[PDB]
Amino acid sequence: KTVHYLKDYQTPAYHILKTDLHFDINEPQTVVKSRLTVEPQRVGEPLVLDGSAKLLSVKINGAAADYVLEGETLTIAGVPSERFTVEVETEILPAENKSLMGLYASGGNLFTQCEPEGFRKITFYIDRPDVMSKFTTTIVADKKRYPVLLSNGNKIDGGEFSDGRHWVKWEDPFSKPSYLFALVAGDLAVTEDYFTTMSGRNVKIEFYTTEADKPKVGFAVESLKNAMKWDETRFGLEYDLDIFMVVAVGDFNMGAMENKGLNIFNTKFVLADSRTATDTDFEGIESVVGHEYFHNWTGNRVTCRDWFQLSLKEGLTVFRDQEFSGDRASRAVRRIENIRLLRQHQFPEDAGPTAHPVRPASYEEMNNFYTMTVYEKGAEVVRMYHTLLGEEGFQKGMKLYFQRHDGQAVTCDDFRAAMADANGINLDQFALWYSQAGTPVLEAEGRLKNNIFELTVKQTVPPTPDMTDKQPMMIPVKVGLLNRNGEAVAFDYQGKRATEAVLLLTEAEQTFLLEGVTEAVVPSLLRGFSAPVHLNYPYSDDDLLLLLAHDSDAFTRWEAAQTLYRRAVAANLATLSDGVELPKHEKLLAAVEKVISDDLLDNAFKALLLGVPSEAELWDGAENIDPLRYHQAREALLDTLAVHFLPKWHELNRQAAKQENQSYEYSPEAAGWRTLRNVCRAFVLRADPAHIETVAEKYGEMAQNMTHEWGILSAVNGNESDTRNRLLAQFADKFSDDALVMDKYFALVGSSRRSDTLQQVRTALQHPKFSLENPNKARSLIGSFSRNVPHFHAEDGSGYRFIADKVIEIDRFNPQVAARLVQAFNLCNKLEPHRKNLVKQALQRIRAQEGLSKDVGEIVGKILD
Ligand SMILES: NCc1cccc(C[C@H](CP(=O)(O)[C@@H](N)CCc2ccccc2)C(=O)O)c1
Ligand SMILES: NCc1cccc(C[C@H](CP(=O)(O)[C@@H](N)CCc2ccccc2)C(=O)O)c1
Ligand SMILES: [Zn+2]
Repeated sequence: KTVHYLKDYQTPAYHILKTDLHFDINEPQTVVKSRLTVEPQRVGEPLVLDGSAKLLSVKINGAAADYVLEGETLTIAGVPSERFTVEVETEILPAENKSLMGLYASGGNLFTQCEPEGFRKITFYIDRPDVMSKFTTTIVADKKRYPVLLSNGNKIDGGEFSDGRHWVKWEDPFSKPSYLFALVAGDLAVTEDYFTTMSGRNVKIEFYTTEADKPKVGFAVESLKNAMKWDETRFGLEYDLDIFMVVAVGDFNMGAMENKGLNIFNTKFVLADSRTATDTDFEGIESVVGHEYFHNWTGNRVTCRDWFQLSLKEGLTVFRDQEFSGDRASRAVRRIENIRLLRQHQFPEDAGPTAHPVRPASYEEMNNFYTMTVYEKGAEVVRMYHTLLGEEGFQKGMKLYFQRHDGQAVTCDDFRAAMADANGINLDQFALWYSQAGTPVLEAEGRLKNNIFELTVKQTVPPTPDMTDKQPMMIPVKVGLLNRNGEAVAFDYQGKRATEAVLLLTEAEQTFLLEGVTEAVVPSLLRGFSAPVHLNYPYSDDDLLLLLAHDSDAFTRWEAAQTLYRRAVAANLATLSDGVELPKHEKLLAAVEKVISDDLLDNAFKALLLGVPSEAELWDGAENIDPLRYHQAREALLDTLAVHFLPKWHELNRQAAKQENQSYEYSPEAAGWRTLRNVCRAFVLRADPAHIETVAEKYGEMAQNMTHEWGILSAVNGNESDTRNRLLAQFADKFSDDALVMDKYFALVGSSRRSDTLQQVRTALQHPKFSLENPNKARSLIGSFSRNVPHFHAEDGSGYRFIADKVIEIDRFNPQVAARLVQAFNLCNKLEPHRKNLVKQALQRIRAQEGLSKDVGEIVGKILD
């Protein structure tokens, strides 16, 4: 089996200077012709082209080449010593392409997806990101069937042919890697707008959607204009073409793609209106539209040397999107949401069998590395430069990065060196953030003696499958101090008297001396989640109530609440285990009452403070896990909270209905009241399931936007009443024509805690609006089921067998989706023996499939072997 290793990187033997492409689209076949201008770098080496499309011909300077094709590689030994041309002709059947990588059909239109290695599914090429070329693309198609013909860059020519056909030619003058190629052909509607760059140049903006979907694109257009302006104001970065196209597609393996000047978006990240999309959905559009635009500099103008460097573009662009969203509105709440995501989804990755560094040292299938570690831990790593350097220093690094590397394909090391060099500091130890996997664990203890608060901190990083030796890392720990009434206490550190400091841990163990401390203190630690680590410090439950009630930092208050909930769940696990009554949780209930009643808290922040960690967070670090015991303990906690405060959940609901004030459109202010209301709805229906019939009676009146419809449906989704099934059927009927709302229906089907979810899911497979071949549908139904703790982890193994069967089926046509799904089994080694045995059986059955993809094989191997 082939493994690719970062240590084996070598510059290409050949460059491609110019890439001329011609697409002749017919029914059913598209013929692609290329003309490649090739420049030897290591003269005399064989020319090796990657490719998997049907090959019709290959020429070297106009003459039939003497070549061999074996597997997905075409090799020509007989090549000239000077510049030469290669012409390839391939044939593609796009409607047969259910992988959604390469050239494929969707909705009767044609789209491409090339990142990372899809271009080689279109033609034979040197399909690696360090080969940058200047592309010109000609497209010829039936004008009635495909009136819209797009590719990267500037449209330089076009015309009509007398048999009903037409053509266009696009020139993209910026040399680029093949992964950023795109082509679209279709009958699509356009929404036009524009932005004027700070140098005074207009940029024509065009969003292409189905005709029916066009009324839902306006928020995405506004978001793009906001993102363009922000990259100018915050980073000094301007767009570089007079045209920026975005195309929505409903069959897409990921959220969006930054193809130069012609971004391609999953509909879920471009279409919204308040009737059909939730506030969270609007927030997502804003994030993703921003993300793809930000890639124009961080990814496109400066690209990746090789795919091991993916985080160079993705960590940095995620950081950029996070900062954009934060600057738009609600920064602290949005930062907590990001940290919560990281801990819920990336920490388990780093603790599991598929753990990898931010910059992996090897891979078998690169599509298995578009992960939370590369993206979200990647962004934390970027954010640490900002914490260490400040905004001004961070911008000095950015400035040198582009000065050095505009137009090049570079590495994570180059980014680090620009930050270091622009600021005149040594960041050599920081490199370990790219090369060492695993979540660092800090053990800290503190002591006020004399007038010094002495904080001792030790760090360790566990072995991961790829590496045992982990050396000490460069870890910024942001700190303050609270007195007995929870106000800030100043202290002295490196000459400055302040109420906050960043303590830079670089050794395995260090002591920090915060001097001049005149009162009894409790430290506030890792403020703003200043490094992506586990911190253990001995806090009493009273210390936690103090932090929650009084700390000035959002993260540390939220962390105090999270810790109180974790301790409460642990207490419930102990009683349920001893067969005794549940704990009183008197102190937790006191703290929650204070939160509910505090009217100075931001409402979205209140909502977060009332969220209990997920089962996966709760069983982090455990062995021999019975997931249903954790689910039982967590549900008992939520039930206690629901019942104990029932009258107050209704009261907060009413206050939020009043403060929303009939403002049903999306805005950040209205959205935070709604977020709060939806937390209250959930608790009300937990305590009083019969309230579902009152809900039903007044549904139409409550259903004023999709945030409310989703909030209600989410709250009743686990209810055993027949009404729950009736409300869901009514939802499916009401929104049957909106594929993105049908995704929500299937997600409710798959996520329900009712006892009958598995057979409802099986029925849903055959719903007329379900398609297994559509990634959004498959993720919503099957994906949700795979994350549905009581059902996926059912003792009988029915959940495991069902998910295994669907990995097997999906893998036949879309290995990417299948390899993401099969990660539901990642907990295997840590499960109690009965479930573990069943998980291993499911994974052996997957392995035993003939023709199993490399994608799924790589993952299964990591879990099993
Ligand atoms: N490393 C710099 C570089 C190298 C190679 C190609 C480019 C493309 C760019 C594109 P273009 O010829 O389409 C130019 N006329 C666009 C001007 C413009 C218009 C509107 C908004 C921003 C910029 C140009 O030469 O400015 C840049
Ligand atoms: N942090 C804001 C945010 C939230 C959710 C989704 C995204 C876009 C990113 C897509 P991307 O720009 O990184 C793209 N380079 C991924 C490449 C890819 C690979 C395979 C198939 C389709 C697309 C993704 O799908 O995770 C962004
Ligand atoms: Zn990206």
